[PDB]
Amino acid sequence: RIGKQPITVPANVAIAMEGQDLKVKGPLGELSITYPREVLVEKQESGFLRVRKAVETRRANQMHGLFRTLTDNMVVGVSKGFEKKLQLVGVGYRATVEGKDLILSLGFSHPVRMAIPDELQVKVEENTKVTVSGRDKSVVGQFAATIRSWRPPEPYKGKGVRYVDEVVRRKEG
RNA sequence: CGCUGGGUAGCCAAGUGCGGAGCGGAUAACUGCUGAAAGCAUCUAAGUAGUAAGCCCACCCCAAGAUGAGUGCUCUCCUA
Repeated sequence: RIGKQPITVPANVAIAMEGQDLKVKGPLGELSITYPREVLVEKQESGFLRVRKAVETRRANQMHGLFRTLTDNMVVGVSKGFEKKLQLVGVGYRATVEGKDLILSLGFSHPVRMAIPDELQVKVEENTKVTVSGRDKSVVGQFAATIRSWRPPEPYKGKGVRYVDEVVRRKEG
């Protein structure tokens, strides 16, 4: 299952294990997550962490696999980083950068002046598609959903803000 | 007011001014972000984001008999 899998820690990724807390030190940030009340972690003198249950119960079997893949997202998050590939479908849906902010002409009256945070490096390499880059997957997903929460792709319109190779329902009439 | 014609100050509107503000807080329906119990998944079981004329606060007034009777400033207790 999920919970029995060694944490693949790559090179130049320092593991810091503290009292009820994980402090990872990757080259692209230091993510910090408090341990659950029923999960105690063990290490075998290398780049392989193993979270372990502390009590025979159901909730430790919830946060065992949950906390397992969350620490996987910690180590892979601070080592390589996660990127989302949004795409503005259609004509006039242009997206560009204002230094600290990001502006989205989406067919409204005024283009949306949505502020990117400091932890995410976004890039517009072509005027439609926007690569939201970041360390942690949850912030990339929340801000990518926040940009997505203005114009979802309508089926008859066939034209909105969708991310790459995700199947979208379309209709003929 | 004998019946009429006008009218100051009052009162009144039909007249004249003003109000109904909030990237303030938490939510209901819903859309989600990572995401496990069934190595696939799923808005949730951990955490968390947008958001209702609805709830609360802010808004105007009364208001410590709020007996839980508040707080602050100031005055006065003399003669045998």
